[PDB]
Amino acid sequence: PKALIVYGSTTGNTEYTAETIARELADAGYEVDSRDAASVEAGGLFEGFDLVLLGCSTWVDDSIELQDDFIPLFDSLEETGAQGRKVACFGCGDSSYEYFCGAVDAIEEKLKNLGAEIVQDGLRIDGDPRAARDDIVGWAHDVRGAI
Ligand SMILES: Cc1cc2nc3c(=O)[nH]c(=O)nc-3n(C[C@H](O)[C@H](O)[C@H](O)COP(=O)(O)O)c2cc1C
Repeated sequence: PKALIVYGSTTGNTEYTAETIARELADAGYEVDSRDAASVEAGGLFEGFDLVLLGCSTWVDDSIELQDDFIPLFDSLEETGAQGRKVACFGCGDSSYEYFCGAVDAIEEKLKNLGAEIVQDGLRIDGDPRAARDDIVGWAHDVRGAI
């Protein structure tokens, strides 16, 4: 199976998380393409992929709390080929904030409105993901199991 991982990361946490999930899928036999949201184009981005994993960090804001590189993709999610696509989301944040990993909720709800199939509840990491390595790996393992 071919998996697409797209992440938006400012300080590297969600990017480390994306790389960790990418290895777990690769060791399990998937063909994985991992991309920074700052370099992709929304149009047909999901075409040909069996599984798509989207991730991003949350930044307190009055209009949109998604990490900046991910906003253009998020605003054009309806052109990516999300209907009937198997997808799962993940993101890093901090539980000291009211909207803890609120970007994950935002992305899940819009993929659900576009007809995607959410295969697992989202991975929400509090603090340094290097300390949650077990949780990332375990989540990646359960996502493969739902495909
Ligand atoms: C100024 C600022 C605002 C933040 N706002 C939130 C927030 O609204 N919700 C949340 O869960 N985390 C928030 N965080 C925590 C960051 O999302 C967290 O540091 C995350 O690991 C950053 O991930 P990244 O390196 O992949 O961009 C905020 C951090 C900073 C510095």
